[PDB]
Amino acid sequence: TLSFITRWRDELPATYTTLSPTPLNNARLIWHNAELANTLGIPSSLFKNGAGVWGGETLLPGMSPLAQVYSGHQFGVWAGQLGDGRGILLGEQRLADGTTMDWHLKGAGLTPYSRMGDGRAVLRSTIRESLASEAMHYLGIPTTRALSIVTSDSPVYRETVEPGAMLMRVAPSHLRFGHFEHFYYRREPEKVRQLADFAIRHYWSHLADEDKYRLWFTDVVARTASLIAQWQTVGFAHGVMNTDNMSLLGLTLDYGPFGFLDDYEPGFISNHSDHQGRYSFDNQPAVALWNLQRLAQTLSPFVAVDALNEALDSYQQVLLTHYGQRMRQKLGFMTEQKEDNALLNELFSLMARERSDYTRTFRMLSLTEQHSAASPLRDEFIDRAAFDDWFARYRGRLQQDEVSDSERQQLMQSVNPALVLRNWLAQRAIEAAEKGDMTELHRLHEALRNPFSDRDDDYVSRPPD
Ligand SMILES: [Mg+2]
Repeated sequence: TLSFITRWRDELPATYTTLSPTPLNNARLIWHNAELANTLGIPSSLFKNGAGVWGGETLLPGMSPLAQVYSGHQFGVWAGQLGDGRGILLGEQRLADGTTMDWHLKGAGLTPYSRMGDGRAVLRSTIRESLASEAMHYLGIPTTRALSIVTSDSPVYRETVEPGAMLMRVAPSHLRFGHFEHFYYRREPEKVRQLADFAIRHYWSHLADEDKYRLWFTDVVARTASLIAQWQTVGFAHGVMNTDNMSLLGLTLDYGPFGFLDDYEPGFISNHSDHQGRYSFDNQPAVALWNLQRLAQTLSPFVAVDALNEALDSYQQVLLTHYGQRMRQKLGFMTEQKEDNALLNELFSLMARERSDYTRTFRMLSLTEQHSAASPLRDEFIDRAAFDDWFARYRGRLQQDEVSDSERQQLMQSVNPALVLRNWLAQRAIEAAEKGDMTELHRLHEALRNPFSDRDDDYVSRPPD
């Protein structure tokens, strides 16, 4: 029932190494994405009889596993050759609708690109990635998806000793900006052009059959700008916005030291190793443009310097358009005024002063009735005078929309999540998981499928501090 093709292997030779996964000791499934497997046509047969393909212990017919090579700038510095060091592309699944999905197995063992590591993933990494990628998907933000998590008795040495794990990642492509950078700086511009032709052929098929490259790169800019805009509106900090972590398709790619904002803190740094705050939450719009600028440099051998700078200059416009329009929904501004950003900056500066909870503030603000000063937010601000002064002037704008309380409260409640993957919720699932209890991991996953539905439990509370 499952059909795999070898498109990367046969159409981009010398961009990978063929190899097989190396299993772990007594690997067992601890979670799988039943909804996603149904989307992909995977029989529940495959999730029973042992770890199977999800443990790197079997290959399905058509799979030809390989580890891709790439490079990239890490923290603004050319890090040289990187590549698939902790994962293996098992193959590319062809779906009945004609589309293709990568099956990338994190922690499948050593590769030529494993660098100083061991090629292994640990249980906490796999669970945090599965929780965050799924949370992002149900928030509507493009992302890789998690299909399965396998744990084992193989110990891996990091800060502690951790159980080796493996996660099956699904995405339409794992093309990164660093794929292009890798062959540019090796002075192989024809392999840069082959990557572009490959990417347009299979993922921008409507173009490329006369200015195909300008149109394509312009859309890559738009899709990255649109992605960063969505990160900002929900309060997601990636943590490692290196050029090898930037998806060419515009997906949230690689989940490591990420963090959804608990306290509103514009300069929040989620990566403990990000000493200079390069990937701080407020720096993400600027860092993405810099990453797009690295990518355009690799395309210069075959796309005019004129068109590249034009597509690069559209980044600010596409970002602010997407950001402004979504922030307007989060604020309930059913119409548009030149004004609306000043109210938002007011609210943002008060929140940063009080360290208010980002998600809860916007969720409570969605209970707003334009003609009443009453609000559950009055108890959440120490400076109640400041909030009351912002609220009636803010409600002053709402009354200019000429729209029902019922109509505005419905729109806001469909864009302001009641629920985000907070760090402590993941840690609680992790701790239970490490002791053999997966009921918390399954429960949190279930909640993150309905993030716009209000709850009575601690999944919507502020962290315990
Ligand atoms: Mg990475």
